[PDB]
Amino acid sequence: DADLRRLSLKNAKQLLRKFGVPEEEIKKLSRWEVIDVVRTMSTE
DNA sequence: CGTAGGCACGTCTGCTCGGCTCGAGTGTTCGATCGCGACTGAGGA
Repeated sequence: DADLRRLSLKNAKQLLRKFGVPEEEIKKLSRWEVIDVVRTMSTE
């Protein structure tokens, strides 16, 4: 979680692109929301 | 010769004691949120 916070908007965006997250969530460009989704995607 | 006064079982009576269940009552542990300070990207001076 702290590691995901360090990940920064640029690399978490690229990770959400890699997992196949839809472009709306990538688009909102909210780092805090993006990390919560990426943590959920990793948990899945 | 007869004829009424003492010995074994059977079943019930009653009290004592020990054990088992069971639920009320009380203390102990552990996840489930609440709040605080802080982390960390973010659009305007």
